[PDB]
Amino acid sequence: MISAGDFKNGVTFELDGQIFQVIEFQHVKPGKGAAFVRTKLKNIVTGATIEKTFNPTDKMPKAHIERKDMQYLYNDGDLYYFMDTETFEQLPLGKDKIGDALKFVKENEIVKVLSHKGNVFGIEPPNFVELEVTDTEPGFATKPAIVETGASIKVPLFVNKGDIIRIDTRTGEYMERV
Amino acid sequence: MISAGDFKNGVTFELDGQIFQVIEFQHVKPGAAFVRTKLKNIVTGATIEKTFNPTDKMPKAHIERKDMQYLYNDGDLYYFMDTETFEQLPLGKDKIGDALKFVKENEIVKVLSHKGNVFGIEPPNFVELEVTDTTATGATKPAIVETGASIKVPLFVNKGDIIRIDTRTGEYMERV
Repeated sequence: MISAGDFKNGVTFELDGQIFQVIEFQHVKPGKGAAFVRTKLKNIVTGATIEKTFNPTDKMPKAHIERKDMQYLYNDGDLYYFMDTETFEQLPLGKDKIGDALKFVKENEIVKVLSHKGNVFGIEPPNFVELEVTDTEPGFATKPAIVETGASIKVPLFVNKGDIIRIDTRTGEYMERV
Repeated sequence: MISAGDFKNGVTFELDGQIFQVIEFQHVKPGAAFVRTKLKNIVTGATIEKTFNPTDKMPKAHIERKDMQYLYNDGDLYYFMDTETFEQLPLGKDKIGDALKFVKENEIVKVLSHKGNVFGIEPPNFVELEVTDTTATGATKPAIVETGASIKVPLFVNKGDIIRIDTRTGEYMERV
């Protein structure tokens, strides 16, 4: 069971004999009257996109998803390549299924590839990663930095080039050094 | 020094007063072993084929990178300045590409050269630019910054706000 008030981009649930994925949403708390969660959903089975509005307290059943560990290889433009670690078959996935999920994930890291009825719709990276800062203005309040994957991130002023930092892949945020 | 037998894609070396990047290669053993290459001339942009003895050694390339101030664009030329000597350098659009997309006048960039020929510009990784011009389920709106570049911003961002931008991705990071 999951509430509309606890939605995150990418979560999946059962509705109208259907499995949907949250593409985007606004949780609105108006000054007068009731709160509501206004959503854009992807039908996982048919691939259709719909808009729906929920009461934040509405609960729905979490979908039954298969999560397979696969080796993330590399990204070349709009496609991301993964390898099955038992059959060694490779699988390309398009940007639409990836989003920003691999921004902070190094080449060759194990990620979970999510499927419903053999139908692959997205991925789940590790919750946390540790990456080296490869460029930032030296310092001793935040500043921008580049990390080893090439991605940018805000860090405290005392994190400098050469330092290893822990990052939350869900938010894209700095946690701490080391 | 790099040995031709160790060439792989993306290696860069000096040869005949040029700098080359390896874009294709084959190592061959028949008589005499050879390496077939396709090389991109980093300065001129020409792509050539060359064959080497795997024993051949060449200097690894190092591009010269010089901080200069970007001044202004007068039609087809872009003027840059040495911040210590005040000497200026006019460059054509051919050399600039999209490098100045997020670079406002008087900002410092890196000018890339080899043995005197300038072939490119690198902007800073991050810039601060003013917003000059600016939904049911999403949380961004289109905006234009002072350089003319388009960028998606949060709904609270207004004309006149200064925003931090990743120049590689063209993405908004935060206000200020």
